[PDB]
Amino acid sequence: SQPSTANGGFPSVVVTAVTATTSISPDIESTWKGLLAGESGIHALEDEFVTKWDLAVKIGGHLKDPVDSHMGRLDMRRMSYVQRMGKLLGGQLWESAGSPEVDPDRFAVVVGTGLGGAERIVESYDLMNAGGPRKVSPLAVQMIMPNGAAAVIGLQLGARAGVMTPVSACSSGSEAIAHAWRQIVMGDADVAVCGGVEGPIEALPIAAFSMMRAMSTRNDEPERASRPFDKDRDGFVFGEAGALMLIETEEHAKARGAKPLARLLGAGITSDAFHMVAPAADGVRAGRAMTRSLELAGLSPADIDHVNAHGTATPIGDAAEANAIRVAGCDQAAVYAPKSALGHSIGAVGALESVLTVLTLRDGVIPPTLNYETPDPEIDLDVVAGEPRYGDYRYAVNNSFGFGGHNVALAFGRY
Amino acid sequence: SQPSTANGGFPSVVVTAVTATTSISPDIESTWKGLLAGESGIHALEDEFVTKWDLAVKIGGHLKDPVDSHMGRLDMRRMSYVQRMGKLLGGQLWESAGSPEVDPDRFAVVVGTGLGGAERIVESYDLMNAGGPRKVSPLAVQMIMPNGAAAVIGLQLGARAGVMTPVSACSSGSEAIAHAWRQIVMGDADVAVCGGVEGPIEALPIAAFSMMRAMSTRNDEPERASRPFDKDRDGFVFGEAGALMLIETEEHAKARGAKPLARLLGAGITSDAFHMVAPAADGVRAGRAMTRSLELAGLSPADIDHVNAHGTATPIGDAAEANAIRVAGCDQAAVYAPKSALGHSIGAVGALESVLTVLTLRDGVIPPTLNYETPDPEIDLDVVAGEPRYGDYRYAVNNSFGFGGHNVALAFGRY
Ligand SMILES: C=C/C(C)=C\[C@@]1(C)SC(=O)C(C(C)=O)=C1O
Ligand SMILES: C=C/C(C)=C\[C@@]1(C)SC(=O)C(C(C)=O)=C1O
Ligand SMILES: [K+]
Ligand SMILES: [K+]
Repeated sequence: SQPSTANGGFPSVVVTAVTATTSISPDIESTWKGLLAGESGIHALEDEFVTKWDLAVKIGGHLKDPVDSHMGRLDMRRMSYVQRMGKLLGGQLWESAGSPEVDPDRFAVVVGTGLGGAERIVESYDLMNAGGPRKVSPLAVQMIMPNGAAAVIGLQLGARAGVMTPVSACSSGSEAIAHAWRQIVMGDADVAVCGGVEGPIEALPIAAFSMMRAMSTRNDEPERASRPFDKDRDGFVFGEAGALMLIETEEHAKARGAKPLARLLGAGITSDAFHMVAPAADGVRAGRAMTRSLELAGLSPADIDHVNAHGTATPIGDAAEANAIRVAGCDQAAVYAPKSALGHSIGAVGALESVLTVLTLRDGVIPPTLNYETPDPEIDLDVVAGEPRYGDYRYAVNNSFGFGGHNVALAFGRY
Repeated sequence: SQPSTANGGFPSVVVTAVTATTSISPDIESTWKGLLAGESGIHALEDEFVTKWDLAVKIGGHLKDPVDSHMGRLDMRRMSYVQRMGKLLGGQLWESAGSPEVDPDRFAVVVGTGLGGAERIVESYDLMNAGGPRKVSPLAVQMIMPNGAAAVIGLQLGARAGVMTPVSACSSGSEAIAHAWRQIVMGDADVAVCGGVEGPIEALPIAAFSMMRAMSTRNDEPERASRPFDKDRDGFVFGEAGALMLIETEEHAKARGAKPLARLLGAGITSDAFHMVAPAADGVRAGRAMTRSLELAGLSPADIDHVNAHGTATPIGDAAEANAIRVAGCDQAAVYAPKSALGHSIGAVGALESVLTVLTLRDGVIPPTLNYETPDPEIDLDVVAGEPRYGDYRYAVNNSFGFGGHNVALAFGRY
């Protein structure tokens, strides 16, 4: 028999703590209460660099509580922003998990980003123009690196069973959590800290994605811009975030008296080999990843109650995902596109949305997909809209796809 | 029983093709013949930016055959350098594997880098200063990304079972190959293309590593600078490279009539949680990764004949590795530090050195570690030096460690 979670071939893995900072709240429990009240993180961009560059996009959500508010001049000298966000979230996640003393040699860290410390390279380059190679920080390598954040958290928490950084543009945060899962079921660790961090809303990425025609420009009503699955959607809206979760074996969780929030049952990674930035319209490979996660969970499509959609709000993006969900045999599920309230955060967002899936399972509730007012004839999904939807959600799949054609599906269970 | 390669718990995985470009040759078979004749890739740096910045480091090895010699104005417009190197090596690796038609849905790509397309971000930033957000390429995202190269190869070769990019500074190229291995033994793929690419010798990384005191400055004799394990070593020397290998199940290899070069038996990833850039002196976690690879191979330390050392040539770097190899129970093995001839290449080097391990097993030979003239009292390793050493090499472990304290060991068998 092929090994699976449900058949006992893989060990039971549970999520036992979660932390996130978003454009609604620095607290995750508060982000959840806000979503269920239909708040939006997205507003008009105040940043003077909008009128400076005369940008087509004039909306997005900054974190409600800026990372650097929790950062002194020391932290500022040795870390990139994404490292700074890493330290913050690590610190908080441990604190919430009752600050346990684990075995360092059974402890992994997996954290993705879209980009890592890119601000720091202009910085090191400008310093060297001004005053030479000696004006460049010894420190620079380890701010500079894309494994920077994972390194910082691993060091800070004392993780000795591997510190990994997968990168896959928009799905990095889910991929991280998949690999942490792989790392645990393969015997390599008993506990893992996983997720994604990502930097703030800057001019350049706005310009780059704008030029793709990927970005909403409904500037007249910022909260109404992000319309995943809606007939009238016009692209994605940026929304700052970072999210980590603590996953451990059920044995281990039971052993230290920690009530699980949910179970992580399986994970599927596949790729499109279609196009450098656009998803395969047929949605076959993305659907395949949904299947893989079920194969490994030990589940059939009939068990999936809820799908936390990637839902970026682009015309082709959502059409593709819709096809994928059919292909996976999952269109009879209640769908949520959190990106309609929280926007899109590249490396972090997959992780944040995995946190949301877990909360959905714990609380038996799906927040409304905001701005869902006209069903797309071509989509035909059961998209949760209007108010929150309470329901008997036993199993859920979190989708995460990213430019390059990268597909990550995480299958989760109610505990 | 815990699953292992040797006990049949994991499927037999073989390396069936290899390709690399290095500072000795664009051909790998030629790099191998050159090493065994004790050639060095390292020379005086001709690049005018040395006298410009008055750099302490005036040596390193550029590729013998510049990637962009194989690149036209199209390729130059849509890809970062690391993507360009990716396309080249992918193209060649397939060609050598007899250009087989595989099942796209059983086919993965795992390729690490240290940095990815960093040149491109100054480029996009400078273009936007000159002429606005509209002067920024739609294309920019997918040059910019650190998954850029893996994406390009996956697309070019048609890999539909995942395209992954691990980053862990200096060990990315080995980590990639570990995960490709994990991807295959876990049922997710039957064949995988894996390795690492990395950009050329630039001013900034020279400055950053110089400021660490990590870099040799034996400028008077460029070929004699890189002295891994030698009493007189003074740091690492840069040496450009990129390397991929094709790994598949033995079943699959047999099925298409492809003679294997070697077997990939297992892989161990662990982390130091010691320091942001320096390795743990005790070498316990690095040694642990060596052990993990043997646990999964189904081997004992007594089976390891050859260790392809990370051997960067830094005082603390090598001392640490020496401790790790004792800890793993492997100090009775013949050791090779290819970095003494080929230098260090951050994201690529782990992959190149894994290619070298495979060739060592196929050809029953270890090239001489160059510049090994005075054994360090504190090291006590059997370092191959002087001429090549022919021997009965049944199993070998390739070590790869990187800043952040990342440890990757790959265990390989003779076929
Ligand atoms: C396989 C999926 C690919 C290549 C792209 C997606 C759907 S993911 C994403 O985040 C996004 C946008 C527009 O941001 C996409 O258009
Ligand atoms: C766990 C290993 C760490 C943190 C560092 C090493 C030994 S790896 C490497 O490539 C290197 C140098 C100086 O380049 C190191 O000093
Ligand atoms: K999602
Ligand atoms: K090595």
